[PDB]
Amino acid sequence: GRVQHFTGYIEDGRGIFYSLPDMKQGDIIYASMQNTGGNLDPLVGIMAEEIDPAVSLGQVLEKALASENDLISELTAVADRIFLGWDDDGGKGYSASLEFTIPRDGTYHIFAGSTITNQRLDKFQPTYTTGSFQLILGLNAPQVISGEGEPEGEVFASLA
Repeated sequence: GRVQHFTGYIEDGRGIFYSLPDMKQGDIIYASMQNTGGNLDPLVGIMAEEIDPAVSLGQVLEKALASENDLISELTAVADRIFLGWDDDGGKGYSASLEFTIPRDGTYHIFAGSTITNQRLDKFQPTYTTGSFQLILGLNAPQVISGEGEPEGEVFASLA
């Protein structure tokens, strides 16, 4: 197992990308992203080539949404398209975790950002959240998704 820690801050819907160069088929990536301050509801994803979720998620934010069921439907359609694998905290966990088996050799990217949730009692008008997080990445290190984040072995990821 190789485990590696990152700290970041989410403002203005600017998610952060992390590069995973030279991943090999069959490697398993584990990621956990926890809120460490502010109202941040984490969204963690993995993709092959770096694409920007801000564009498609921005379009979800404009939609006329009447309920959490409508939001889950739109968000899922977008996220399933954008990411090879993803997880959010359902607007309740403040922690998001993912397990992903690398399908082919290559460079992958982890995205750490905010999901979309409703925070108002006066209407259902969801928005992004803001705050700090700790992102734990594991390469064949399953202890990451059991809450055992201790860093170990050589680095395999960096800020993209």
